[PDB]
Amino acid sequence: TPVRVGIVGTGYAAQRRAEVFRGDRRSQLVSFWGNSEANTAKFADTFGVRPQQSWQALINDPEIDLVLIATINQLHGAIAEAALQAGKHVVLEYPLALTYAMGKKLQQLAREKGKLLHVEHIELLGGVHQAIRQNLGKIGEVFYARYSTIMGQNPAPQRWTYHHQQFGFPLVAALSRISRFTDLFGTVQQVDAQCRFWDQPNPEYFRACLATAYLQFNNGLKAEVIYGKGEVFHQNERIFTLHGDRGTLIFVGETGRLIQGQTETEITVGSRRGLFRQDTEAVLDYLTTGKPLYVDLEASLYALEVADLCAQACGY
Ligand SMILES: NC(=O)c1ccc[n+]([C@@H]2O[C@H](COP(=O)([O-])OP(=O)(O)OC[C@H]3O[C@@H](n4cnc5c(N)ncnc54)[C@H](OP(=O)(O)O)[C@@H]3O)[C@@H](O)[C@H]2O)c1
Ligand SMILES: C=CC1=C(C)/C(=C/c2[nH]c(/C=C3N=C(/C=C4\NC(=O)C(C)=C4C=C)C(C)=C\3CCC(=O)O)c(CCC(=O)O)c2C)NC1=O
Ligand SMILES: C=CC1=C(C)/C(=C/c2[nH]c(/C=C3N=C(/C=C4\NC(=O)C(C)=C4C=C)C(C)=C\3CCC(=O)O)c(CCC(=O)O)c2C)NC1=O
Repeated sequence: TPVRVGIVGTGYAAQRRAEVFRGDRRSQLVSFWGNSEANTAKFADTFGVRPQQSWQALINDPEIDLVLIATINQLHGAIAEAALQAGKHVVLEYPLALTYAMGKKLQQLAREKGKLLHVEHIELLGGVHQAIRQNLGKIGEVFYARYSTIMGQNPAPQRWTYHHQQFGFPLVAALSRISRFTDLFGTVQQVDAQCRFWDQPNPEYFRACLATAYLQFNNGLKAEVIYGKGEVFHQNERIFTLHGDRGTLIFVGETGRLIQGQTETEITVGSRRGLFRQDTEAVLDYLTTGKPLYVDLEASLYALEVADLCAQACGY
């Protein structure tokens, strides 16, 4: 300490990190690596840091102790691996990797190098998920559950989140959909999935995708995971429904209600706080005082495992 940080990426997540790292006594933002020249210059000017020429040069820099990986999904695996070999602590924005196999390597590698390997999961710090668990008890045995997120976007940009290789399998990239269910109900017994893309004229990109996963949990629960975004969607949704034999929990965006006997009581849901700030501090609290992190790497790797299985169910 101060934990000297190099940041890989200059996007939204990378900026929230820079803000907290800088403003936090225990940490020192040292370097960063980006992509486009404009945003590498914006990031450098905004935060007072100079950019490495390559991410390889960033992770080998002896004057950083921790690599923060907030770049495109496709690069998570190789960069996390190179940084662990180079003896750095590695914090990643999810997904850990684009395949379950690669994530297992990183876990094993980080173990045998004695370095922190943490995957951020801000969906587990949000109002919806905390309210779901504040209230899970009073709806009995959850037998039927669905989480639909539909993000219509017309036109679809030819940015990295619509690129097959850089984004990866959509349910691997949108790991927070499955992660929620595994955090609440544990091991999945059975996996069925379908994915369908609408290509761009340049088919490296897609203008839309619909990914559906049908999960059967060991404890009897049936769960539906619906992820869709792009040009063919005309109605947005962010709906989490949980049917128990004692009641129903429904969360529509950030509003929640408990439903018992065909009647509903409103549920208070927490503010859209700096979830990135919570995570950053959780990392700095763990590295200094040993306070356990709010999510385990094991749980993150398990979410990827279920998601990787969804990618096999789709032939992908
Ligand atoms: N709330 C969140 O945003 C959120 C939450 C959870 C996890 N994550 C994880 O965030 C990582 C960062 O995502 P984001 O949401 O911050 O996206 P973003 O704002 O688009 O930032 C991505 C960074 O992408 C770099 N980049 C883009 N294309 C690249 C390429 N082809 N090769 C190398 N670098 C490239 C961007 O380049 P330019 O300089 O060209 O912009 C910039 O440096 C992903 O794992 C994302 O899923 C994000
Ligand atoms: C408007 C553009 C916008 C972009 C480009 C964006 C990127 C983005 N947001 C994500 C999750 C998330 N993104 C946010 C919040 C934000 N993220 C933001 O970029 C911004 C500006 C906010 C909020 C003002 C949250 C809370 C999650 C967690 C979602 C969850 O709980 O599942 C993810 C991870 C993959 C996924 O779950 O789909 C990405 C790539 N989010 C956006 O809202
Ligand atoms: C042009 C606006 C706008 C867009 C394009 C948008 C889309 C959007 N919201 C996302 C996550 C998210 N973004 C937010 C929240 C916000 N997001 C915000 O832009 C703001 C101000 C909040 C404020 C709370 C949330 C809650 C998610 C949750 C996960 C989801 O809905 O998929 C993602 C995930 C990553 C991806 O696959 O690209 C996208 C595209 N939301 C938008 O509001």
